[PDB]
Amino acid sequence: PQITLWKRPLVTIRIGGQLKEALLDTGADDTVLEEMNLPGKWKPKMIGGIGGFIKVRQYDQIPIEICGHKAIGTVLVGPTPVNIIGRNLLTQIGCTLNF
Amino acid sequence: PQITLWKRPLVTIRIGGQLKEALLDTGADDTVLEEMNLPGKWKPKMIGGIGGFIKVRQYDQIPIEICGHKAIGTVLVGPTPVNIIGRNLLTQIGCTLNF
Ligand SMILES: CCC(CC)CN(C[C@@H](O)[C@H](Cc1ccccc1)NC(=O)O[C@H]1CO[C@H]2OCC[C@H]21)S(=O)(=O)c1ccc(N)cc1
Repeated sequence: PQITLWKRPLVTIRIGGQLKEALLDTGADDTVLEEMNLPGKWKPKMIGGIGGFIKVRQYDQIPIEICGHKAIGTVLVGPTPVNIIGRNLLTQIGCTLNF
Repeated sequence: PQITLWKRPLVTIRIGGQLKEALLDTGADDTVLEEMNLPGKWKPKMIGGIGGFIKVRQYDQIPIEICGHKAIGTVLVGPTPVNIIGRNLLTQIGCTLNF
């Protein structure tokens, strides 16, 4: 599909039994999801943006479905105000910028 | 162009005769540039990112050429970690997401 940018590029994602709305975010290196108690091993990380840093948990090889497209990879989890699909998964679903 | 996302979508912009590198950021509502001088009136504003809120200077109707495409719109100047082109100007240059 083609998503214009007149509004925030929010799409439906699924991670296990949770459907969520998330931004398709070319400015994010890695996917960051709102706090959720995912199973499995993780490592602490701090990620930085406007306003400073937040602490997140890095989970690897997590399957996520994004608008019906399958992805699997690193998912950061922490107190972000918005769910963010970053470049690590945008490439897996075939997403490009075009102008 | 078509821009894939295996690397950061950094592009050269021209603003006030100056060449800068900026990140095409679909998860940003607004265009935010690192500290720089711009002419004319500005308004104090605050904006929030992943790590909290910052103070910025809001300049309206500023021309920026983004990868050869002309925009004229609002530019916020302040302590962003990197220069970002947000949706306010991505829409003007006809940028969409495609997958
Ligand atoms: C270092 C480059 C940017 C910050 C500049 C990185 N951000 C993604 C960005 O798209 C963010 C994503 C974002 C969206 C909404 C809330 C927080 C973050 N947007 C953002 O800060 O936009 C601000 C400018 O316009 C405004 O509209 C949205 C917030 C304002 S981020 O959220 O801080 C971020 C950093 C690291 C990872 N892995 C994932 C995300």
